[PDB]
Amino acid sequence: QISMRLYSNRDRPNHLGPLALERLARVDDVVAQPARQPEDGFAASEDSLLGDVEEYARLFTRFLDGPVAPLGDAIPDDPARRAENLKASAYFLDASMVGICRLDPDDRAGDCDPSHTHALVFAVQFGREPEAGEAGAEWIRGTNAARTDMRCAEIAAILSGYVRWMGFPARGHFSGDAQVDLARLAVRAGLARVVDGVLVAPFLRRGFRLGVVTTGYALAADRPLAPEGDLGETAPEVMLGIDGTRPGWEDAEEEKRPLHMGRYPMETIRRVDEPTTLVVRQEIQRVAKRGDFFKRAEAGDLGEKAKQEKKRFPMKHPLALGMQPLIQNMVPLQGTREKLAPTGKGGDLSDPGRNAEAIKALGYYLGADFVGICRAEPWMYYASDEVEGKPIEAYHDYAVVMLIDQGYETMEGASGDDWISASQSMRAYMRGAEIAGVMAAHCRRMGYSARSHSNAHSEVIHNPAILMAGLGEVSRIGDTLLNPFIGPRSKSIVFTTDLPMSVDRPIDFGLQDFCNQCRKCARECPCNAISFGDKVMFNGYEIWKADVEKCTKYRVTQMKGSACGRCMKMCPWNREDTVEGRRLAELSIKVPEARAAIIAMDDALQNGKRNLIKRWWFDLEVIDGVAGAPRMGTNERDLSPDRGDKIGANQKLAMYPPRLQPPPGTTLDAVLPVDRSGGLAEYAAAETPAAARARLKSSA
Ligand code: B12
Ligand SMILES: O=C(O)c1ccc(O)c(Br)c1
Ligand code: SF4
Ligand code: SF4
Ligand code: NA
Repeated sequence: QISMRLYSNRDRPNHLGPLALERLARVDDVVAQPARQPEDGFAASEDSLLGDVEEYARLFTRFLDGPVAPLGDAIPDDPARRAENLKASAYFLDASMVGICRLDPDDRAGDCDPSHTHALVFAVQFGREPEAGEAGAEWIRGTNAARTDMRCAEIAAILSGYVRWMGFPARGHFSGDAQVDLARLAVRAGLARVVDGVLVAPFLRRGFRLGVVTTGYALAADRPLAPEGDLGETAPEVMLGIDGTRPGWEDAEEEKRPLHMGRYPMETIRRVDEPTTLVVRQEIQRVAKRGDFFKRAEAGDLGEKAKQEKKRFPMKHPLALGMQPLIQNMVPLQGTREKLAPTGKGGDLSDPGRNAEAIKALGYYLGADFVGICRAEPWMYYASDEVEGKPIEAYHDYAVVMLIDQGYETMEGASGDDWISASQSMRAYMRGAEIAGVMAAHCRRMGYSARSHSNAHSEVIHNPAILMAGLGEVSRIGDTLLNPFIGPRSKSIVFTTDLPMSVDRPIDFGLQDFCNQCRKCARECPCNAISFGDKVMFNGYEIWKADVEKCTKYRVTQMKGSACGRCMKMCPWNREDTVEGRRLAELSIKVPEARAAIIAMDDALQNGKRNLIKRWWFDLEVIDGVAGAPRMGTNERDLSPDRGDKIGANQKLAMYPPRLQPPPGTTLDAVLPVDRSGGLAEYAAAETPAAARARLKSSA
């Protein structure tokens, strides 16, 4: 695979994006002319996704405008900084291309707010579609504009809400609900030119759709593209992406892989029938959802401060607040548990192997980074819900598991526990829930029960589904599985369904031996919650059990950031998507003799250091509905020194298997103070995986 960037973007600020837009011919003004956005080249049937992406577009539309917070005294004045931060925000949310332009009278003369002076214009590129005759082509053909419009409305809604929380009135616009001329503003903002009355954007050869945020929050404006002639898209500096931008050949190369195979070469990873760590199904107890340690925090199980902060701790930052409406209001759409009657829509559904390819292709078309399929085994479902305490049924046969990359470049400039951490969680959560909600809907359209499991509402535990779907291995981080290509830098989304699909197999890329020689995540955890010792048996399976009490307490309670994810950032597998980055992963997998060296040089080269160029976000904590400067400061952590050579023997963590959890049926209205002394003793008594294998063998 030769599409990886040759050159690093480590010195490229995020407001510049992944495309070398700063190398295109531009001029101060251009004469406006009629233009429409690109459209599909075919129509969509009743077999098609179309109805579902339109529903979610309509849902996001109700968050294009909303309440405006009081103006604090911490919002930077400089329009240039405002421009970069908002541009970077849009790229964070996966805009393909971003620009800014000034609104003039003719725009404010419509239903648009008359106090609006500037427009943030962004484009999202059409998704890749299955080739004719491929599995799922009928589900997708003709849905690209609506599909891309949904994504635009999403981003517009988040960004508009983001500015509104900084105290500035703002309004999102897209084809489905726009008060301004979208095409006209895209040309003025320098994203596109006009060919035969249709917009044409450089680099976005697949087509695109637009979104816009109009606001009185003043921004530095960009300049339109040179109206005629070659823009320089194929100049040598741009073709090779010398500044760390998308190579000029990557599109043509990527488009040679079948869409259902995803972008990362998972087909090259070794497969095994059973996971690389022991799983003893007959010994795995199901856990009350009330045993979720956030649910425990919420009920008072972890003290009053954890209970107080449980609601706000991930919403301290205005960007995450812009995502909350979408997150919470997608929940009522997650799907059904009852059996459905196959409706005859969706084409030929008799080949489970073709069904899996269509589902994977469908996920990648919608924005997933990884798709895997496994059976939703009953021990993967929670025993009981946390609100009413009623039993949860194992109501679906299959689990579709998708990984959303949390974002390398943002995490590179962060501490892992500063004011953007929860925003990296919530973005991946918001994006996965959207994609999974759309896919479950389509399954239900075809007459196959399906329900998604999101951050706001899940009835399965994602982890074992990530394992069985072959998307990660057990890693030292504990409650996080590690993928060979994006390491631990992910949020998973799962949706269960009865749609017959061929399942994937667990993967084996050598991580057990690698984590056995590595301690970086454990060394860098601010509250020492990650284990330095051997794997233990836990509720019937082998795992590195982190101390989930200490982690929960720190994420909900620490006041120099919003939550934490520092362990993802520090892991050596958290790497840039470069030629040398992939090769370091390749070597880690194929050359065991080189692992110790890679683990050491990761420190010697100061990997994990904060890259100040990538720190694009504002430090804003919302207190009493008003964004202000962080009341207590901001985490700015740097590489830490070794703990003892004896820390694996001395560190003592608490574990909470079902025995030390709220029993099935317990609700949030009961309180069960965390029995830490019992969790410490429990951990000391945990069977070692070696003893479990001996014990199982004696009944084989
Ligand atoms: C609440 C919660 C936490 C809590 C508490 C978890 C807990 N154990 O109580 C803390 C602990 C606060 C937490 C921490 C983080 N977690 Co969290 N956690 C959750 C959440 C929402 C609940 C887990 C749960 O069901 N209850 C707790 C009970 C079931 O815990 P348990 O009995 O000890 O079992 C745990 C593990 O043993 C594992 N597991 C259970 N059965 C089996 C069986 C096998 C064979 C294996 C291998 C594993 C496994 O799953 C449980 C995860 O907590 C899930 C989301 C979800 N719906 O699953 C994620 C989730 C697992 N965590 C996730 C992440 C990303 C994080 C963080 C990195 C935060 C961040 N910035 O992203 C940190 C890392 C923590 C670490 N050191 O590993 C991701 C992991 C994805 C992945 N790639 O593996 C999840 C899946 C959310 C998601 N949608 O992606 N979060
Ligand atoms: O319930 C919450 O507040 C919550 C749930 C999931 C999650 O990843 C985070 Br961060 C917070
Ligand atoms: S284990 Fe928890 S507290 Fe420690 S670095 Fe990871 S997210 Fe932060
Ligand atoms: S930091 Fe090292 S030990 Fe921790 S998960 Fe990553 S590779 Fe494994
Ligand atoms: Na790293």
